[PDB]
Amino acid sequence: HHSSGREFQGHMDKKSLYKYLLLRSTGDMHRAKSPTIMTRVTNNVYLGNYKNAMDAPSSEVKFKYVLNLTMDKYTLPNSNINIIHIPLVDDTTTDISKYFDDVTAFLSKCDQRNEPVLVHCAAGVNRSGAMILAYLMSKNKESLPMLYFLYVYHSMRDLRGAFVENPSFKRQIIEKYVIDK
Amino acid sequence: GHMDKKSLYKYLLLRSTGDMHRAKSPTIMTRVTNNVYLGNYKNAMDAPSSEVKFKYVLNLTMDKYTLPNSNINIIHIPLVDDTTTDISKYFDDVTAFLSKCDQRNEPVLVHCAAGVNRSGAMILAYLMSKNKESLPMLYFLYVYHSMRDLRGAFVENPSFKRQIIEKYVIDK
Amino acid sequence: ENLYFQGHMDKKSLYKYLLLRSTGDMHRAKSPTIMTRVTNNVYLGNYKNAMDAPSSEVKFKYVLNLTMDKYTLPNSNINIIHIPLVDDTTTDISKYFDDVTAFLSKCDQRNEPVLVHCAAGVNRSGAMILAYLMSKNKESLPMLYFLYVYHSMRDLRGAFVENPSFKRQIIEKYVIDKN
Amino acid sequence: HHSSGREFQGHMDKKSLYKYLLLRSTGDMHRAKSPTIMTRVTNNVYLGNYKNAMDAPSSEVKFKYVLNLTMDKYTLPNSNINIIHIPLVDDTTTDISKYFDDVTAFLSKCDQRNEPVLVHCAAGVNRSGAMILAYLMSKNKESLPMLYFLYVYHSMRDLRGAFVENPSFKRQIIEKYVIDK
Amino acid sequence: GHMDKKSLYKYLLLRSTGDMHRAKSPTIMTRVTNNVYLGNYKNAMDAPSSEVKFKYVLNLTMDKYTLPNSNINIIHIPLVDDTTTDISKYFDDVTAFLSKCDQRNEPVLVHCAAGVNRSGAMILAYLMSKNKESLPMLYFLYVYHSMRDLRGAFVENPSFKRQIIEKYVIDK
Amino acid sequence: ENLYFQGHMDKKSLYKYLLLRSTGDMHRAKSPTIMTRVTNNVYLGNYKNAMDAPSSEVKFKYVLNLTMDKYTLPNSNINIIHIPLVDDTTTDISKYFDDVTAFLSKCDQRNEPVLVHCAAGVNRSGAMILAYLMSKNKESLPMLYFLYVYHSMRDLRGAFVENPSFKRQIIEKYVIDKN
Amino acid sequence: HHSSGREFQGHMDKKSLYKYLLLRSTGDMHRAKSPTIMTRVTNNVYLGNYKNAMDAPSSEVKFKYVLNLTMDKYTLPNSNINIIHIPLVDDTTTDISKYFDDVTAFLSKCDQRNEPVLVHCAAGVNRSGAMILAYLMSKNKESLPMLYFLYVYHSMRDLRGAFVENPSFKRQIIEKYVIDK
Amino acid sequence: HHHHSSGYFQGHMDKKSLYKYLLLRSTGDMHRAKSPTIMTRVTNNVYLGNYKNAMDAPSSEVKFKYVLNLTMDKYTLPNSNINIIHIPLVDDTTTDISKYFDDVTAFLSKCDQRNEPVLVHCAAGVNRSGAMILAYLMSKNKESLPMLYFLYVYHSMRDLRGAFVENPSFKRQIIEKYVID
Amino acid sequence: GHMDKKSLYKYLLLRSTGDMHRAKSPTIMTRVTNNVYLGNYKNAMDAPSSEVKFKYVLNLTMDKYTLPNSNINIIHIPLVDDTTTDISKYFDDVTAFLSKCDQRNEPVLVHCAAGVNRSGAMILAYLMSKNKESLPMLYFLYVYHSMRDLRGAFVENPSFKRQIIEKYVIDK
Amino acid sequence: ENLYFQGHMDKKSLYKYLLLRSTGDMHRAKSPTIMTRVTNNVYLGNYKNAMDAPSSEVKFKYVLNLTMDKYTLPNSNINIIHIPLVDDTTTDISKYFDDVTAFLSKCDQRNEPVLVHCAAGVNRSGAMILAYLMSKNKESLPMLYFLYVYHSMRDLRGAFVENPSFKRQIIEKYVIDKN
Amino acid sequence: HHHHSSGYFQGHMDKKSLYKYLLLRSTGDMHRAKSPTIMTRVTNNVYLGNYKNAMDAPSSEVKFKYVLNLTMDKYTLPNSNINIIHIPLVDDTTTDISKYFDDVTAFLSKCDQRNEPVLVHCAAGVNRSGAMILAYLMSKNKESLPMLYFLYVYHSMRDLRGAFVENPSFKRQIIEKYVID
Repeated sequence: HHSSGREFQGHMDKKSLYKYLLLRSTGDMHRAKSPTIMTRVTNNVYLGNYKNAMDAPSSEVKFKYVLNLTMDKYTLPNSNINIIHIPLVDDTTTDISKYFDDVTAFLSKCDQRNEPVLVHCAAGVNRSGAMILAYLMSKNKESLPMLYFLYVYHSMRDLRGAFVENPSFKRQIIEKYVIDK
Repeated sequence: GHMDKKSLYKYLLLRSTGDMHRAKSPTIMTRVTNNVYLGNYKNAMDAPSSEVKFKYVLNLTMDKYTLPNSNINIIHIPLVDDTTTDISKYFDDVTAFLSKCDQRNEPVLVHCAAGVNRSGAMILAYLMSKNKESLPMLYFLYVYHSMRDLRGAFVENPSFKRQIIEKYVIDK
Repeated sequence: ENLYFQGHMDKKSLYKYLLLRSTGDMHRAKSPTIMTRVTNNVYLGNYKNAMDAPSSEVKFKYVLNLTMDKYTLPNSNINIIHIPLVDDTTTDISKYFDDVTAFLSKCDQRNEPVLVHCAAGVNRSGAMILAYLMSKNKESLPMLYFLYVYHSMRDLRGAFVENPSFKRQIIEKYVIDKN
Repeated sequence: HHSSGREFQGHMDKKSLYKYLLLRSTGDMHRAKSPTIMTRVTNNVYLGNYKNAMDAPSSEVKFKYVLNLTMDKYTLPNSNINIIHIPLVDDTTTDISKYFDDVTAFLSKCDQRNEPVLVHCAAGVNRSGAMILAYLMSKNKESLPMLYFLYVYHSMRDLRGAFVENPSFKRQIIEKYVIDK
Repeated sequence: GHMDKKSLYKYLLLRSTGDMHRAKSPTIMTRVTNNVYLGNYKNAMDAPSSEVKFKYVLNLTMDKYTLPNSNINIIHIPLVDDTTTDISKYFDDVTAFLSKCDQRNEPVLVHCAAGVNRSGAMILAYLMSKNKESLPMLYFLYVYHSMRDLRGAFVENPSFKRQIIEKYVIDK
Repeated sequence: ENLYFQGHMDKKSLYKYLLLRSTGDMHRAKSPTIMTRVTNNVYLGNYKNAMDAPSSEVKFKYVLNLTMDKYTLPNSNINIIHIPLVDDTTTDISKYFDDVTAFLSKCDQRNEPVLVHCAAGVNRSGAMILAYLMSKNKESLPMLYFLYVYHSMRDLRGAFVENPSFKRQIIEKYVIDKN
Repeated sequence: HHSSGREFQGHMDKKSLYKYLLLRSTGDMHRAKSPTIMTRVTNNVYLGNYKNAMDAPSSEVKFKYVLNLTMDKYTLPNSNINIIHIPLVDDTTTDISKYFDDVTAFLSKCDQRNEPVLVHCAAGVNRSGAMILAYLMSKNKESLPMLYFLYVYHSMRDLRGAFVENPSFKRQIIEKYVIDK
Repeated sequence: HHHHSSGYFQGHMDKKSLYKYLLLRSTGDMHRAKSPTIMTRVTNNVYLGNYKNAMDAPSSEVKFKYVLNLTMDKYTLPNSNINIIHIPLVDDTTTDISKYFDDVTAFLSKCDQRNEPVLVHCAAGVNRSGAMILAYLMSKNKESLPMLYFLYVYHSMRDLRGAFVENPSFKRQIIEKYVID
Repeated sequence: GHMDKKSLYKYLLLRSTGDMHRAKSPTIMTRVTNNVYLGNYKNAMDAPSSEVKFKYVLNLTMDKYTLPNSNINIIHIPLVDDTTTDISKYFDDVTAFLSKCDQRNEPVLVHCAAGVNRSGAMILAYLMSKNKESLPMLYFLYVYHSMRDLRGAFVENPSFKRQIIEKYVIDK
Repeated sequence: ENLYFQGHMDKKSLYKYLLLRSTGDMHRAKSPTIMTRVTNNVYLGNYKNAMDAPSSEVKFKYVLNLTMDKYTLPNSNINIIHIPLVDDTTTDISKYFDDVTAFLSKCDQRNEPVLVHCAAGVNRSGAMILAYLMSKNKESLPMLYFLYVYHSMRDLRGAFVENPSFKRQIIEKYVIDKN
Repeated sequence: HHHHSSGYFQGHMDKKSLYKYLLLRSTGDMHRAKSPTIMTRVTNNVYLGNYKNAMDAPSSEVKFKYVLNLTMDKYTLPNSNINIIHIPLVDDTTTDISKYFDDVTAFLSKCDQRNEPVLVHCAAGVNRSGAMILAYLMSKNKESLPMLYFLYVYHSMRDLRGAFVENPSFKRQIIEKYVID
């Protein structure tokens, strides 16, 4: 009886929610699959891949910003979209924690001002996923929000097919947003 | 289970978001409580000659067997390890039995073929039954993952986990 | 064994044996402990035998696991095949006969030792072994051979295919429909 | 949830026990099958067949006595085992009740002194079974111990495969140990 | 059931340790109570022309039928006679119905094909329901064996006996 | 009956009959009481007919019991065969067709009267009888024959294979796949 | 647990009765099938078809009356049965309500005097069914007896295979015996 | 695997599926009758319907030139061009309709050649109108043997509409005219 | 449901004695309550672009699907439409959910493939749950037939009707 | 599609594609919305596509409904075939393969457009379409063809026979047992 | 019926079972990735492992002469004879590893001839090390067609270890080098 959606939950059937989370949390998870379409995670913040960035100009959503987290700069030919390049490496040795506060603050601004922004990397899973996950966690105000983290993580992973599979990225999100804050 | 919170919560969270090792078959018996052991079919055959003086072995495979030279009492509950079989119908009787064994200090091996799914579920049910909290989600994840880390594989069968969750976490 | 001597060992001793054994003079089932070599390369055993396969003197190439539980043997270079079977009186096992006997047969052709087991090594694995033995027989209605193989094997191991549904299916497949 | 063993029961799951007994008692019993190995029924008293008697010398159990209930005397070549011959006929016309008090008293002595004794007949089912059954009943102290009789009977029959199938023997055990005492 | 104890207890004990006659198919109807009869399919067909004036026949075979010239009311509950079928789900309704028949003095034949297993179980359930003791094991064995001796065959199906035991002896 | 006259009795009366009977002008089911002789030696009846077989004028050699209940006939010298069948819309009965028709056929060859019955003598036994009748037909797509046999038989007995799943299986086996 | 019979019900298992009625009442009804034998609906009143009328002389029931509701007069050769002809048309335009009071009163008389009467039309379903249904309703005394109507209707239809399928006949019975009275 | 519409799919479709369907239909696996609601286009120009359908004919997408009224009552259609032929029939088992066949089928036949839409109706759209349509369909039969075609048409038409010449007398007359003849 | 009695009772009685139209597949969505709609699979696909602003769609087909550009939450309960499947096990959860939707004024489409059997049963269960009478037989027939007349086909599956009757009419 | 160019389009691009797609580089399942024309006359779609069939530009003669729900299309002159199938991992669908492919094949022979659908148009209908495509292949062990058809079709529709049991049955029927 | 170890069982085993397994594996019936724990003997002398495995190499039963370290960090092994070759690689989708293939496979090839045990590892033992081992295994391929061998090796290796060159860029490079080429 779980409600798969787009973007509350303190009112959906609790036994259903808990069963879902606990099953996902003990090894009952789908194999990773690449996302294809953008996901609107907030009123204004979208998560996507490289292809989604190429199609952004002709999207019904009137994007003002694109955060490019890949290593490669590109331009968008007939568009007034501002493309901001924050190049990141997708591996288990890089610190992304230093980016969190700046990126969530920016996205937060995009929502205040109702200016749609697409955050994407190449496959739309780790670099961009982590920024989006950071953003969602930043909005939470509890002291040890473990449930909320699991709920967001799994429900976002089921929706997209793959979501912050990078264990080092997940670790960093946990330290920043769940463990100590 | 009241340790260093931050480390614990970190471990659980990583474990719960997909950071799991590939299943390894256990070989040795694990002592889960004072009297209750978890093991595989070989552990069962080795029971009579073990330092531990078992009075009981609980066989969850589909096969009857005897241990002629021992004085062990064998209880047989043939269970199917698949995803459509109901095992919850046995939880109360098995946890009451295992609970009797711990009260009377009477050592008991619970086992199946590989000592992972049927026997593991019964062990998990047992540990969950000893918990008096109203919504023991952390304790469930904690027990589940620490057991899996200790043994190498533990209740890999999702249907079995679902049944435990239904009985012991989300009804309660 | 001594199936080669069917038509040929002492008939009075043999028929007294098959006939008493066939009219209700059978011993109470006893769990096996040791592997039995049924063929040049095919062995029948229980789950403990399976755990001990790596360090056995026989150089196993294959293990056929007929329990419901998957396992691995890390240190060994043994290949493990898993066919999870139910031991009850309703499941159909005959659908695996051809594939399994063909496979066991191939292990014999290539001299690649294989251990076939379930949990106790009586019913699921017993049935596959019985299927294999029967598939080697070429006669038309091999009643004598079936009775001999079943009872010898049961005397030797202590218990062998006690499941009546498994026996029925083996009879249907290998003794009653041939030519 | 019934615990099949070797040799208590006023503590095993009662509903399990009762269901088992009542099913066995209303016709749900295995066909008789010959025993093969000895059964240790007590700390010191074993039940076995002729073959078991032949192997007694080389058993890990250090037997002092063997009760031979067959019609035929035998010796055991390289052994100091005392073989006592009480020849009995296994049919429905012979009185074995006259043997009960003497045989249980002897076995009882064997247990007091920790001197293992094997009681056997040819197949290890009726003559020897009845003596063993008498012995077990003799240890019970209730006034009409019907449950205990059924429990011992069936659980011993399931263990061995066949146990006092001789209805005349059973009748005699009932009169002596259950009905009037 | 308060007779000569020693003889009774002797008979039960012999009966319970394997002294049973080979099953014979019954032919005639047995009156189990004041109004409740047990019988086979022929007894059912002969019901209308019987000295007894049945108002009801309870058909436990898998086949519908009618009795055109009679004024009997036929109730049909198709049951499977095998070892995996649940018949307990019908006990309460059937014993309540049979109980109504005895209160209103309204004769009723319960039958199946041979009048041994499905009909027999319902009769056994009925007799057990009238018993108010907490653990009626003796009464169960007594009824079971005396019925089998009277009819020649009675609830030979072990699964059916198991279900009766569970409902009426070991829960209670 | 009169299946020998299929191609040959009055067509106007026959087609009016089959056609009305086939478009919903059928009588309400009525339980049979008496045996019907369907063949030289094969009879269809209910459980009471079975109990009366020993003392019938026809010298029965066999009784085929298709109920779920075993019985014996002590005084008689009749042989009883028991195939316990379920009367529902899901069980497969087609797996027994060949064996049962072969057997009934043999009783006819050897003139050994046999009674086939279930409880009421409509569905389980009806289906086996219908299978047997159809197995005797040699034509390619014997629709006319099937309809005639079904309805005549139902008119004669009051009720005959009312189970639609049984009819379907008989159609599948004997009318639609032939040559 | 429903008791299919011949001709009470304020004592049969209520949950069984209700489940049956409600299922029949929401579209779970057998296809219509012709009746063959007469049905004794009362101590003395029978419902039948044309064939049943032809066999009435040789019936074990000693009929005094036959109500012929077909359009065709017939005689019964070697019989003292009084055949009363009330010809009716079986369609959706004919008023049968004018017949009700007279026909139930007559049948009622036949029961008082214990004189068996057979009411029949051609197929024994609509013309005769409606008269019988009227008769049964006339005996009921409640103010809005909807349950009783459904019970009689369905249980009579299941017994006979077809029973007042004519919707116009049913309508007329409803107005007279259930709606306003 | 059999296919349902109107509009031959017969000497064309899978024969096994066909025979299976017919044989099941013919040996009593038929739905209980339910009343038709919408019109059925039986042919290029010929439609089958009920009273309500007839009233709605002017408002239809179909440009009807004729409506064939088989009810007892003459009616007019307010302001519509449609020509309302009236041929009153009785829906019972005593009336000859066969005498109307040739004329009605010839008329229908004419409507199909000159492509002039026609609605054949009675009150409920089941018997009277159904019978004329069935006769029409048999009159057009030139490829397949009448017996099989009769069943095929009868059952597929009944499955489509819910009820179709349920009147056994009407079915008989059609059989005598088109199958026996 | 307190209208002109005689007309109502007449309609029910005719409806209940076999005067029913042949089933028609519905095409448009039906608003059953303030927030709860009933529909088919196309209605589901058209949900995002509908005047009604659904927050929820309850999919009772056996097929998962997504509605990418919408903000609708999809709940999937795969049900079998046959006569042996138990759907009662879902009644309480589904009616509690639908009840939540009506309390919070949150529009919800319940649908299956054709919008007749699985979705219809859930709707029927919902409407029955809002009724507080002890034996609501009239209300059951009334709702059943008026719905079927409105939609053209509604819970044609007799097993589904049986389960609703058991849950909501004859236990209660 | 472009199965005609199997042996023949650029191998480097093709094998990179099949090989990445076959070792776990597949996109997350996405529900289709539009019909896909798989053949001259055979279309694959979902339930909404079915409701829109009458007013489609393609002149459909048949619709094959594989959901559990019967429906009608009153205004249309389309013929509807209903095979209610379960979408789970235990039901057998292989028993319908021959009949359905034979039927789809016939629609192609006669140029009679047919739409095959279930609810979402992924699994039940997908499998029948996959069966049909595979039945057209004549090679001995058409692995390349199977992989190409499966992945192209899945890329084109967004999701295609995600049910692993359905895929298994298609593999068993059309790729592993041939000649 | 397919068989799992390491150590050809391919142009040898049941082909139907083989194709069935591969085809299922290839069309999405794959397990979610899980991290390897113990080493895998891929060949007579060549082993695949992770960091932890590398530290435990001195304490192993296997007498290792070489360990191939593909992590960014140089390390030493306290007092062990093993020669630690270091070739640092980045685990992402932008890095060329193909330029290392020939040298790494030639080195591995050398180790198998001179029977000198070797452990190829990276941090988690999945991508970098997996890719070199896969390349090695393709380099040795002389009997079966590369396409089928690639899949067979990929899936059986992944089933054994739990995860194996999950990096799509690394898989691509291997395909270009060993299958297309």
